[PDB]
Amino acid sequence: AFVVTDNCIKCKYTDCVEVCPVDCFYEGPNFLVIHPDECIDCALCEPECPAQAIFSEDEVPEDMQEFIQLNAELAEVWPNITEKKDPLPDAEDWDGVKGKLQHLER
Ligand code: SF4
Ligand code: F3S
Repeated sequence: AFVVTDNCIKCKYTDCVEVCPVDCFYEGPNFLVIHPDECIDCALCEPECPAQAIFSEDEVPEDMQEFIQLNAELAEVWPNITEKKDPLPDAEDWDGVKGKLQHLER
């Protein structure tokens, strides 16, 4: 499975969803997650993220390990997203800010 980590939060560019062959991204207010059962690990999304927030599960940084289980849990509750849309309004002010998990909205 590929995992969306911290830098997506409050950026949510959604470029990633274009390339997904199996449509396994699920949408929240200011973050996207990948559904781990559905992902086929084709890796096509992680060059597409502007925020470089997508990682192969086995490459998630040590200090972002929480995101693996978070993607798994929120994918079960959030709606599927299959079309790219506009980035959040202030997405590049937040692109690169560390510690954005405290801003996640359910
Ligand atoms: S690795 Fe492939 S299947 Fe998994 S979320 Fe990315 S594009 Fe979709
Ligand atoms: S910012 Fe998030 S919405 Fe997709 S393009 Fe990157 S994982």
